[PDB]
Amino acid sequence: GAMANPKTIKAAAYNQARSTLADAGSRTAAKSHPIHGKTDVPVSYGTSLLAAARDEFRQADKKLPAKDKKSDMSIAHYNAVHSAAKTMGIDTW
Repeated sequence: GAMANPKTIKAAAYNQARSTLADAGSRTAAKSHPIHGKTDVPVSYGTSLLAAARDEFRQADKKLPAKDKKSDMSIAHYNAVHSAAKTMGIDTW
């Protein structure tokens, strides 16, 4: 379903979400840290990491045209940000 986020998100999704981005680099995550020894965090927490990379990737493919990018990011970057969202179970960040 769309237009709705999960009440919470497994910590594993956070570390796994940021990890995937690490392949290309983390702008916000670089200053922030993952989640450990925690039962579970709210979607609001995961969305921060998802949106952080989403906007960041947008700058990476800034040299490329809008047609050569999905929405506002390179198809290559979109796969990274999307891969994390899948683990976080969010679709409205």
